[PDB]
Amino acid sequence: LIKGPWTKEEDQRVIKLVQKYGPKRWSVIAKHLKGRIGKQCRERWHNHLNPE
Ligand code: NA
Repeated sequence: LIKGPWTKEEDQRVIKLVQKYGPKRWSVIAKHLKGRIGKQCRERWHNHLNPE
């Protein structure tokens, strides 16, 4: 599956998964999110959820 814009639910899940696995292991994190691959989760984290 392929998803477009991120939902608030997805964002919250990414936050919880990063807490569990660390801001890495993106492939593992992505396995829990339907329609998302590792790089998408990585970019969402660095650009939107935890910006510098
Ligand atoms: Na996925």
